[PDB]
Amino acid sequence: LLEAGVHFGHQTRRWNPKMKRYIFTERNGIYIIDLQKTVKKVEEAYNFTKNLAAEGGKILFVGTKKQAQDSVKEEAQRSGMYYVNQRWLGGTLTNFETIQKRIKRLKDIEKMQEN
RNA sequence: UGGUUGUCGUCAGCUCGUGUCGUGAGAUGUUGGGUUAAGUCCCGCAACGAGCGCAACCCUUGAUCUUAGUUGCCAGCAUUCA
Repeated sequence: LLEAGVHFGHQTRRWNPKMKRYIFTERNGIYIIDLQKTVKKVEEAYNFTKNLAAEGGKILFVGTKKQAQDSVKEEAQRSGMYYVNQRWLGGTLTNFETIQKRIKRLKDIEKMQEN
């Protein structure tokens, strides 16, 4: 079922054998995904992500491509969660506390320029 | 041995935290592009920072404003060997 989408999906010769369970093959040389194996997977993603945003860890939305910038930004500012619109800084999660320091610095200085 | 100095060298380096990579020694930052007197600064980056250095503040000289005119100065006021 094509619900709304446009994705046949991507790549030429550089492709991964671990997606043999998901794709088809066009005579173009660019691969077309079996969308019947797409609708059910986004359905389970939909359900489990409803459960996760029902429990209360917020959600990270991270997109670090020129296509991904305005999309992930506007979508997370629509949903209220935590986005990445530019580079993904090395160690936001495993190095979490020194990023909390630098974001508190940003909070101090953006309060400082008006208060 | 303390303390105090030379020298590399006023060279621009030397490190650390947390993270990640590596079996480990180590790596990373600190590399790359431009830039600088400068690891100076920017941009990209598995890194984000920080410290000692670099620079700046400090002293002098270069100029002008205010205060302050004696022992310093003599512009217009006359006398003076001055």
